[PDB]
Amino acid sequence: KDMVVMLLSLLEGNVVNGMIARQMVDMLVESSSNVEMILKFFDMFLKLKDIVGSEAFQDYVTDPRGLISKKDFQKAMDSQKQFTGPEIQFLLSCSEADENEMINFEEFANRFQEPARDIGFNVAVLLTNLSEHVPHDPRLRNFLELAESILEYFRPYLGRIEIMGASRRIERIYFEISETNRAQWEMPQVKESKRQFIFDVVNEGGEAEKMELFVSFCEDTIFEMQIAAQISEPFWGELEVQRVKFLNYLSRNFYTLRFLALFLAFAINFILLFYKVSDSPPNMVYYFLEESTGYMEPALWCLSLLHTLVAFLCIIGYNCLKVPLVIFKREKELARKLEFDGLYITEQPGDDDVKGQWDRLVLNTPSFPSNYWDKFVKRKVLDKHGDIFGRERIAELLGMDLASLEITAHNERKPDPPPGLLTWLMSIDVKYQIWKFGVIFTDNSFLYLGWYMVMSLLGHYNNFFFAAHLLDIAMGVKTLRTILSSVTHNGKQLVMTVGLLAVVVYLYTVVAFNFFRKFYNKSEDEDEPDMKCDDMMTCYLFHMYVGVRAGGGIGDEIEDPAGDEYELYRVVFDITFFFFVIVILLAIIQGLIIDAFGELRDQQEQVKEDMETKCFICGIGSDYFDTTPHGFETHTLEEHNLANYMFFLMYLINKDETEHTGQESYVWKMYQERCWDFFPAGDCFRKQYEDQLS
Amino acid sequence: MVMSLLGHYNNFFFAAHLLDIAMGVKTLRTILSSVTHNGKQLVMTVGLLAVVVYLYTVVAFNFFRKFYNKSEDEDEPDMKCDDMMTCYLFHMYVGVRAGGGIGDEIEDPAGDEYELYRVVFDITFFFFVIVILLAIIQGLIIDAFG
Amino acid sequence: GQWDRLVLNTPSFPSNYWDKFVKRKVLDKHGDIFGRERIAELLGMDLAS
Amino acid sequence: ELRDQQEQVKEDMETKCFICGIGSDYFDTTPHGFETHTLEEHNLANYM
Ligand SMILES: Nc1ncnc2c1ncn2[C@@H]1O[C@H](COP(=O)(O)OP(=O)(O)OP(=O)(O)O)[C@@H](O)[C@H]1O
Ligand SMILES: Nc1ncnc2c1ncn2[C@@H]1O[C@H](COP(=O)(O)OP(=O)(O)OP(=O)(O)O)[C@@H](O)[C@H]1O
Ligand SMILES: O=C(O)c1cnc2[nH]c(=O)[nH]c(=O)c2c1
Ligand SMILES: [Ca+2]
Ligand SMILES: [Zn+2]
Ligand SMILES: [Zn+2]
Repeated sequence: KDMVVMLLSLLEGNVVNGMIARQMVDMLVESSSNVEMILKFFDMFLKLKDIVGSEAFQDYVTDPRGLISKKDFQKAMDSQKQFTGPEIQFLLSCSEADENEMINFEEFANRFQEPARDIGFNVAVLLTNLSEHVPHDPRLRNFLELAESILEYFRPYLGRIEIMGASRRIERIYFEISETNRAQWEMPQVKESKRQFIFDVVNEGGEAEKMELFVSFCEDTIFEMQIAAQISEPFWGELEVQRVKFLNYLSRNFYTLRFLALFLAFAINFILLFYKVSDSPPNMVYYFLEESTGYMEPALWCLSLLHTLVAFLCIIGYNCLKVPLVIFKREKELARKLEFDGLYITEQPGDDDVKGQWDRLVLNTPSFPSNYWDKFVKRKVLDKHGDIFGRERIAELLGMDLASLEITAHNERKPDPPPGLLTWLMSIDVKYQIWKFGVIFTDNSFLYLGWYMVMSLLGHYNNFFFAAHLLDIAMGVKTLRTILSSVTHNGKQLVMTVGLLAVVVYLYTVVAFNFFRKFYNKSEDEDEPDMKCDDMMTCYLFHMYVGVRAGGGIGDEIEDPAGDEYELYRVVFDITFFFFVIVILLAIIQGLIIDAFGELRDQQEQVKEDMETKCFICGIGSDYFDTTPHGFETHTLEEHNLANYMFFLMYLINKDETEHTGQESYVWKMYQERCWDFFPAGDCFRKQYEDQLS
Repeated sequence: MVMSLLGHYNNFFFAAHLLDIAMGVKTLRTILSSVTHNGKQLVMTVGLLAVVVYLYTVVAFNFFRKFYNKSEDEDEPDMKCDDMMTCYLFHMYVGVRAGGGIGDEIEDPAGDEYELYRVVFDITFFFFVIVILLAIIQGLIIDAFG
Repeated sequence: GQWDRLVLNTPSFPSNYWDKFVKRKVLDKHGDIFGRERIAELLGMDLAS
Repeated sequence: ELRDQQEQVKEDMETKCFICGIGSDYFDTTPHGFETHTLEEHNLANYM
């Protein structure tokens, strides 16, 4: 593996048909027999593992212990036909035959897979790199054919990305992808967050800003993966372990709890449909359920209790699941503003931003960099902006003692923590806790869950308050959420046009009050008349209430003006009212809402179309790649996969800096400098090397 | 064929065969396919309309019961919101169909202590249900066709 | 796919479609790594026929 | 149509330089290329 790493290092910064790569191919050709022997070793052992996994082999073996005779083992593989006779003999030699000549295929298979994984992966990487950099050579293709099974086995782990290389030339980078990393990426909530992020950037992000947003999303996804790993599960102490198990179970089942709460609200409301009111008990009216069985009243009581309990459990699960992500994002953005921009040092917003003002409390606190990974951001901020405000000013701003960092740098001291409730009591930092509670209470999802719980308690007070929980299914479904968001998408225009409608109706009311008072009587009886325009407020309310709702306008409601001296002015008044208010303004308000709905749906479709048409990383359209069949599909799947970019970032984080290669170190330095020039921008490996490839 | 045999049983069952000309013509086939082109959205928005009408029914049942009498005769009254199921059916049946909303059907609240809340209730019903949600369902069908 | 399982055993499966030798081609393709007899019983062929 | 005219005017300003008429895409090859071109190289405020 070390030798192959040296060869790969020789291949760093190599162009297509490079002289280094050609010498490597010639050297492989000179040692072709030994290379084939190595590849045969790897492929035979991989095939042996798949065969001990194979049903035909399991049928061949008849021992209850699973031990197979050398003769039976031989006939089993020759039944599989993947191995030739000398290969079978060599496998028999490799297997440690006991005195009965019995063979344990499980240990015979897993004995060599673990040691050979690293070297096999490196060999696959080297062969892939050589094949892509020297595409025309037939000897390389032969070597690839022999290593076909190894390449197939390591394909899901082999990650490739292209970076904007150091030499101002596009380079392709090969790296390992962990099985755990891929498994966490395949998680449905991670996929949902990825979809949300993609929609947000493609809708309202510029290309230059989009790399920074993408890197921030990668960091948030890494933290979310850590949260998921922690919450996943394979006398103060026993109480504590039970409590953490309970919290983890709540966090894992948070969406299930939400759905159960929705179902409980539906059942409660269905029960409520049977409610009826009668003056007689089951001059004050009595509310009681009307059912023959009589089970429904206790059923409703238990259902309400269980619904409130489930709402409380949902709040706890949300605190254990999403609040860490919220705090992580806020701490990360605060740290970056503190260090790269010197926000509270240089900028010093004088109540410019409410979030910025709130963030002032946490800077002094010792526990500020807790949730976010960098615990040295305070020290970095000090080293950056100390000189031109002074060490002591930055120290008092960030709540550091200056001698503490020096003594920690000089040596490490470990204090023992007492396992006491009080010892945990002054362990708390009230300023950080207050800032965290403010951040949580400013969160829309937490506020929604709190309103849900409050409405559940109010439902315990009066059962009909449980009807408000039926609104949750609206925000649960994307179409209904878009419907709700449509009314606020054009909210300013809606408010202004409603105001204009009110103004025009007020003018019509003024005209009616001055002249057309007689027609506004709404009482048929001569003895008792009721007048709408005898009072200006009454007539204004009458107009806004009945005229706007009426299809023909106010003239439908008020009395016919036939045979009156004001008849022509009155018909003009009615017709103009019906034209301006019923037709134009109501149509405009309806149009605002409906066009908001349609515009949001078109935004969804446009985001999907843009993803299908352009590569998200390099920005080149699908048409250029599509000249080669499935060209865009391959480009997005292997060459420029954003999942591969995230995997590369995680791999860089886990890997040791001393172990970083040249390209890895270069990308790591750009990443810590927050410079995104390494991302390919309008350029591709196949675009840069198109002539040499062709 | 089954409908033809049922038409032999009763002649009016032959009326169902008139639907065949619809699927025969491309324009009518597109009209039929439009209602299913956005079927999931249609079902969800109809459910949301039912939910909002149910909330309005709950409010009316709790407070505005008196206005819901639909009998002019003093001796024999009939009540829609005396029972929650009855008032829900009354809403979904008459309020949605009415152009002005439920307030057109129910009795005028003039000179009542609940008059302002009731006019707010009627106006919001007419805005949310008659205008927005019905317009959205119509839009789903028509935009599917187009 | 579940419904199509019944027709594989039947002798008349390739009737309507033109290739009457698709069973034999499937056997020659995937016999070795399941065995001749397994593909034969799957497609309802006698091997000697 | 009037509202679409407003949006189209805004979009045209975002897409093309007001002085030279070259689209944003040519400048955008260099990062923030159009922003720099409109801010220093071809600022109509600078022309005034
Ligand atoms: N750089 C990129 N990396 C990955 N995917 C990209 C990139 N640029 C564009 N895409 C598009 O992103 C899409 C995401 O694929 P995915 O399968 O996860 O999506 P989906 O919403 O499940 O639908 P579908 O399977 O129809 O694409 C791909 O279809 C691809 O065309
Ligand atoms: N030659 C040009 N000179 C200046 N601005 C130009 C030119 N060509 C196009 N523009 C565009 O004019 C816009 C005017 O910028 P300004 O900040 O004044 O506008 P705004 O209406 O406040 O909105 P915004 O800040 O979102 O651009 C710029 O965003 C720029 O893209
Ligand atoms: O929390 C972690 O595992 C973690 C540790 N260190 C990190 N370093 C870095 O530069 N970026 C990260 O995203 C990161 C994450
Ligand atoms: Ca090194
Ligand atoms: Zn690309
Ligand atoms: Zn210009």
